[PDB]
Amino acid sequence: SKLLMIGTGPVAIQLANICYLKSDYEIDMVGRASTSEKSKRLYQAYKKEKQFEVKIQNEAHQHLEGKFEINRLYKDVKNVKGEYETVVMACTADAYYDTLQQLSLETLQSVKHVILISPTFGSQMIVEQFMSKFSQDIEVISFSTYLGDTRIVDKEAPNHVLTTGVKKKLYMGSTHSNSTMCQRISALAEQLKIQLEVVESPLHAETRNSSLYVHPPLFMNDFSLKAIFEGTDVPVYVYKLFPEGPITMTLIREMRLMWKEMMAILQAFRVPSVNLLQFMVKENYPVRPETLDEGDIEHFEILPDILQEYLLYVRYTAILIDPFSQPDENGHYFDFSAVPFKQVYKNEQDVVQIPRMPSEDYYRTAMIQHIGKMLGIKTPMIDQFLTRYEASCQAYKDMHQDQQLSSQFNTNLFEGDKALVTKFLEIN
Amino acid sequence: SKLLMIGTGPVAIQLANICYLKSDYEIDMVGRASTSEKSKRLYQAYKKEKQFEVKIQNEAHQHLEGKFEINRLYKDVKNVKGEYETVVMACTADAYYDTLQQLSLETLQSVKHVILISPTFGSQMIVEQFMSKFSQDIEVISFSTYLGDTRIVDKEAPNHVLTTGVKKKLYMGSTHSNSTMCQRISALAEQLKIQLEVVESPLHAETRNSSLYVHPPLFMNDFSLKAIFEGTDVPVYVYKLFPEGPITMTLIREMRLMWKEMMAILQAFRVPSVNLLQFMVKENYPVRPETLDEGDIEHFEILPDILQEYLLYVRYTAILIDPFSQPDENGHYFDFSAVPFKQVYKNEQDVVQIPRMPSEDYYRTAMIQHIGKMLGIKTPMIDQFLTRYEASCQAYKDMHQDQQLSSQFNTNLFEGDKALVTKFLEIN
Ligand SMILES: NC(=O)C1=CN([C@@H]2O[C@H](COP(=O)(O)OP(=O)(O)OC[C@H]3O[C@@H](n4cnc5c(N)ncnc54)[C@H](OP(=O)(O)O)[C@@H]3O)[C@@H](O)[C@H]2O)C=CC1
Ligand SMILES: NC(=O)C1=CN([C@@H]2O[C@H](COP(=O)(O)OP(=O)(O)OC[C@H]3O[C@@H](n4cnc5c(N)ncnc54)[C@H](OP(=O)(O)O)[C@@H]3O)[C@@H](O)[C@H]2O)C=CC1
Ligand SMILES: N[C@H](Cc1c[nH]c[nH+]1)C(=O)O
Ligand SMILES: N[C@H](Cc1c[nH]c[nH+]1)C(=O)O
Repeated sequence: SKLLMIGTGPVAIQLANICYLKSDYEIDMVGRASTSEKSKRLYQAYKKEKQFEVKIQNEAHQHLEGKFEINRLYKDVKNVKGEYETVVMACTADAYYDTLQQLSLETLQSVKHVILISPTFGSQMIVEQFMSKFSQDIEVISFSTYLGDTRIVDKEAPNHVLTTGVKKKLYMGSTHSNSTMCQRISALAEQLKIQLEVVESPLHAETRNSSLYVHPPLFMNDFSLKAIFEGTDVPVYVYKLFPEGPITMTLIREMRLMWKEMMAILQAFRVPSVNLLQFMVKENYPVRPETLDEGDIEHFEILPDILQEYLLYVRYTAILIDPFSQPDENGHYFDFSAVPFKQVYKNEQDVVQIPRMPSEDYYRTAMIQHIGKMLGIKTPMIDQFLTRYEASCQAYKDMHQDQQLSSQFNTNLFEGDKALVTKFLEIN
Repeated sequence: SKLLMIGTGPVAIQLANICYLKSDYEIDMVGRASTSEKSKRLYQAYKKEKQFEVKIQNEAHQHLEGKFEINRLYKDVKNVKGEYETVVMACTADAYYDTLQQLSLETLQSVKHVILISPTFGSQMIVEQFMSKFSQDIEVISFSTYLGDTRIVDKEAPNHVLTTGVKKKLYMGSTHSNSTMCQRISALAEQLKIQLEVVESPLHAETRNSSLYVHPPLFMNDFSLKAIFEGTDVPVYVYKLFPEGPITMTLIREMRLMWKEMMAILQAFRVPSVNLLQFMVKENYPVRPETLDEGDIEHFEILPDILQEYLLYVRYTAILIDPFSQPDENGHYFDFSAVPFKQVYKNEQDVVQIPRMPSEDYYRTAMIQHIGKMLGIKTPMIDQFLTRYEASCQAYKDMHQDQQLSSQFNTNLFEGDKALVTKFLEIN
């Protein structure tokens, strides 16, 4: 009956309101004031009001809203004490190891379920193999992604969050198929009117995230890396065609290549393949019927390479605008494409950070490359993504020796994570 | 030493200034007041000033500008009398037959050279076979297209015209290779600093026009035909992606198909094939080096079908903007794509006209289909273009029985033209 929610951002707050309203757990939340002025403001805001709040924008999302209190807000991970049956990881996947390893032995021994909200491919392996030293029968559950889009409207009230959208479909896998915990989650999803497909394993669920296949090619190319680390003369945009953004036949090829390296790896683990195009058009964002042939979408996996590339290119071109938005009087639709790149920035202690795009893709990609090695699968496209990213970080260090830089600029990170994946795969 | 310039629009006026300044010919120009309030205003404006004028916009085009008089402006074709060595056809190709056949026998017997400025594929055949009844050794010359872009800024002064652009490259073919007339034209081009490639025959030159291959698929599809004949709820645009315009994988396929039907026909006549992509990117409008692979461009003709289609699709997407224009401060480039469709319109006598796009493509396409039959080459894509266009004209007649309609709405036009092409091909 105790739950530990690791994270104090909007994801954590939204999940905590679901637990508060729909579970029997006492909820403790854990931030990190030590390492973060964002966590600190959140702690200060909660201390003052003694309430969090979730608002919604589309009334379709009733179930998710509410004001609530938790049992305890911990300032930092090291402060956690006692026993918790269930740990929810609502942080970034590149912190799961580093975070859990700050928990006490006593805490770590009490845990029966770890729930990964936004895992990468291999996260369940890391977390299972880590937590194995302390429980013998730890249940690990992975979602495909967080359930929607939540944010803070007002930075000075970060305990008030707004859920703007919910996903059409999530996937969930457990290390313990059809467990009590799976069934409760299923029953909860059905109340929140969120479609949830249960799959065979956590790894299966981790591969039904389109950002896996799409973000590395979009962000880890020289156009994007320049725009992130050096900037440009006029704004450029993530989803636009060259020269307005990175998209190009070269990029789409790299995406196909990466997707195929990935599909080799999944064949090794015996996980079904991902029809990328179908996934994008039937699950992410729709296009008009005239844009793509229903057969091409359905049979995408057996079509010739060049055709797969063409269809991917077309999908991206079809969403330069929102083709379902109301066009204005001159026939112009909403500019859906115009998402700027986040640049490296200085936090409030003058430390230079690399934004989540592409920091977290360096992580996802480094994990996939390390799993590729361990299985003897080749990964030459992944390799090149990593090399490019490492080259930009090295260029940044060389170019800005005055400046104080985060440890995201360092090599090589993730040794701990990689060692746990090595171990897990030796056993099986 | 007499030249007859058929046409009184901007093309005719620009060509006449070239003749006035750089030839020894006395120039007579022929309009058609009978059939046209545009011709009439032109005649009235010239009568009043007794000058035409060509201005230029880019000073790169010095050679072409000037004020001038001609020897005689004829109000109508039937009025022409006397002998002319050279006839320049500066009208639309769908009028060449109908126009020449209004000339007198005496006039028709004196003619040694006919020069086709904006011919379609087969125009030289029509004009050669027609004029054969009157001269035995008629020289016919075809250009690929008119030399640039000229227009009337001010409709009330249509004798004042502005040449805005000149083409990078023209092609010219003669029925009499390396004739005196070819060499004079070559020498004239070199003075106007216009690159002119002389080719083996007129038909060769008529096939180096990109509008041949591109306009029928762009305009003779159901999206475009609706927009032209019925209109739409918000403006749509010729060069935009669905739903903003017609461009789509379906369209590009039709373009490939048509281009291939055409390349079969040229193989019959032993004319070299047209590398469509190369032509578009090296001659029409450039793209950035990152957009297309130099090898794909060069080897376009031997690449697989799907790849040819992908590359065509990409070319069109790359020019949604002018990728060489100055982007503004938000990174937005000139909207090069936003060319509206011209709709059916009523002339000043309340007769409904079909605009040149697609009237003239119905002509070009009908000629190609008739040449296909005569050679036993199949043309199923062309056939469908014609069927669609005929269907829209029939729908318009059914839907607007109150309205007075032009003869562009009639079936079947061009019997005269087709009979001359039949004859020409029986002989060779
Ligand atoms: N719409 C959304 O909100 C979506 C979010 N996601 C993903 O879900 C995850 C959670 O995102 P969200 O709540 O929105 O944003 P946050 O960045 O606020 O969430 C991540 C949480 O984990 C914390 N964290 C990071 N490193 C550590 C560490 N070493 N120890 C303890 N805690 C740590 C963060 O702290 P701090 O507050 O100090 O930054 C934060 O509280 C992210 O991976 C995000 O990208 C995915 C899709 C949509
Ligand atoms: N930038 C440009 O100007 C370009 C033009 N072209 C093409 O070159 C050709 C000439 O165009 P342009 O001068 O610009 O425009 P116009 O429409 O003014 O030119 C066509 C000329 O031929 C005349 N004509 C049409 N039918 C007949 C007939 N039965 N008897 C006698 N004359 C006739 C027209 O008369 P009227 O004045 O009554 O309409 C006009 O004088 C067209 O095919 C055009 O599409 C091609 C590329 C670029
Ligand atoms: N909805 C994601 C991201 C996005 C594209 N354009 C704007 N945002 C997708 O590609 O389907
Ligand atoms: N310049 C022609 C026509 C054009 C395209 N976009 C605007 N105009 C071309 O396609 O190359």
